[PDB]
Amino acid sequence: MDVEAFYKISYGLYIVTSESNGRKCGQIANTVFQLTSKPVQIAVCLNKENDTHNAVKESGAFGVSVLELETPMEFIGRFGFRKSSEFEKFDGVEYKTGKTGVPLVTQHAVAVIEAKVVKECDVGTHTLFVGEAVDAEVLKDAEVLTYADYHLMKKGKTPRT
Amino acid sequence: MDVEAFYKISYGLYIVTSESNGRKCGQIANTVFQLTSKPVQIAVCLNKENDTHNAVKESGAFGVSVLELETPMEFIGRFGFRKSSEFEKFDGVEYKTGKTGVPLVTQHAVAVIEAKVVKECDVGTHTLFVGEAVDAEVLKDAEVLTYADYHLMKKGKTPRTATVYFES
Ligand SMILES: Cc1cc2nc3c(=O)[nH]c(=O)nc-3n(C[C@H](O)[C@H](O)[C@H](O)COP(=O)(O)O)c2cc1C
Repeated sequence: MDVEAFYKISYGLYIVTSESNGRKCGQIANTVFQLTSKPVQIAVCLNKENDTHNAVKESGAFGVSVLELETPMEFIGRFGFRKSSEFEKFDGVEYKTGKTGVPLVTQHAVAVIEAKVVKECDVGTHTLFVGEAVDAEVLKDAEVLTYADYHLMKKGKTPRT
Repeated sequence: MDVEAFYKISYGLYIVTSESNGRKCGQIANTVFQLTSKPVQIAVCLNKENDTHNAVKESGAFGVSVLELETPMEFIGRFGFRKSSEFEKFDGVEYKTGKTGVPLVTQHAVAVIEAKVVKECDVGTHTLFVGEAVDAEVLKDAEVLTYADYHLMKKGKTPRTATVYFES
């Protein structure tokens, strides 16, 4: 089995957020997808070790920010390479509070979606959360950042507009 | 709630295959994603009304072909008919059969993955099947076809490659 074959699967890049006990949590995720349209349900697959996973488990709600093509690498690192309980990820970033109570990061977001958890599917090291969308808004006309794009960024390339 | 926000979510384009009662099945899908790495698990979300959904439900296995950027629209069309025979779908298509029994379509595929179902997540109109990967191979050096690409091309527009440029 060649692990490189899995590298061929396509994804977007997002910030997944939640709040529990007054503590805001957010993390980068590429595993975010719509599952159904009746009603609209979105899935996010979060590692059980993550602070954001536990906030979603406790609060039953999550937000999703779809990152723009020009999102800086330091902004992705702010959310994707440290824990929410150990570094104040939201201090210094623009965001608002959704109807569900989750923080919705608007900085560098082409769109934001908030959902309430209607099902949890335990897949071992991660929990796949199924959320029914409660609100969604398009914020910018910008191109979205794909996971493949981010990998070109890792290799040093930079988007040009 | 603006529906356009959901169109900002990114997907690939794939053929999901299975076999039931000695009959090969396959459908185009955009909702295929890796869930975990230890062990490697892949999820595919299929509509309950599709024959492939029922084949996966009965057999407990599925295959995924990751389509290349230049896949002919006619080829994608073969696997998108809610009504067609097993012959109409696979006649003249290059494929092989894995140990799990599913047909792995290699034609126009950058890679193929074979998985055994280890969990089913019922989400109403669809079922999300969680499969443990049992084999996987890269078949071509080609670029992959994304769902957004397919949409632009289908209409007639120019693929993303026309506006997004990466310089060092
Ligand atoms: C490009 C990228 C993609 C990631 N994708 C996922 C993902 O889909 N699911 C996940 O649980 N973690 C993913 N991570 C890891 C989390 O962002 C990371 O572990 C983060 O530190 C968790 O923060 P938290 O503990 O505050 O929730 C990704 C990280 C990066 C940089």
